[PDB]
Amino acid sequence: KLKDLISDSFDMASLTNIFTCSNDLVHILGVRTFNKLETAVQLAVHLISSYRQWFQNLDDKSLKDVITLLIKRSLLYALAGDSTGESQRAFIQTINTYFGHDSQELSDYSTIVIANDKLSFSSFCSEIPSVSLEAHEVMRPDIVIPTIDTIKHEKIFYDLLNSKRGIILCGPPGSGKTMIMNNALRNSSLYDVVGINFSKDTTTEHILSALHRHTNYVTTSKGLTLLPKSDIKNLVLFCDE
Repeated sequence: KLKDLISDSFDMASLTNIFTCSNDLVHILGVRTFNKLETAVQLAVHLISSYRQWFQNLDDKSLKDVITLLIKRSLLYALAGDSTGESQRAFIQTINTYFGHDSQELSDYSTIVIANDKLSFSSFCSEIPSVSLEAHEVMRPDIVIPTIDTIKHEKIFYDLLNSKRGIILCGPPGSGKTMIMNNALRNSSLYDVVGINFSKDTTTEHILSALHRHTNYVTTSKGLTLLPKSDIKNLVLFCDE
C-alpha cells in the first residue's frame, strides 16, 4: 500500500520541470541533479516510512497529502539544499507551483508533528518560544540563541542522518555548523560523535586510529571481519574542514 501510494504520489511529468528549474539555480559545491536523485529518494522514503503505522487510521486524501508534503520537503532539501536561503524559498515556490494544488502546500518551515492520544497533522510553523537573557550573559562562548533557521537545520540534519547517508555541511566560517551538529545529536541518545579536525596534511591512519578508539573489531564466519563499535548507540564520524 505504501509503495503504491509513493509511486502514484509523484509523476515524472511534474518533476521534469522541477529538475530543470533546479538546474537553473546557484549551487555551492555544485552536483548534477542525476546525483542528487539518490538523496531525494532516500530521504523521502525514510521520512515516509518513519510514520508507516500512523497512516492506517488516516483517510486516503490526508494520506496522499502527507506523502506529497514529505516528497516536497525531501525534493527541496536534496535538489536545493545546497543553495542560499533565498534560493531555497524560490524553490519552495517552484515546487508548490509545479506540483498539484490539491495537495498540502510546503512552506518555508512546514513540519509534521503528531500525538498518539490526539491525531494531529498538517503544517506547523513558528512554534519556537522566545527567551530573554540577563545583562551579564551578553557574551560567553556557551550561549546560543535558537531561531527558526537553527531549529529547521537541526531537524533536517537529524532526518538526513537517520536516512543512513553521509552529510556534508558547507558554510562560511563561524556559522555554527558544529554547533548545529552538537545540539542535534546531544538531544538524542542514539548517536555518538567522534570529531576529527582535518589539517593541511592528513593521512587515513588518523581516521583509522580515531575509529579504533571507539569501535571494536569482530570476526564472523560469514562476512569475514566486521567493524562494529562498543555500544548499540550509533556513531557519527564528524570530520571538519
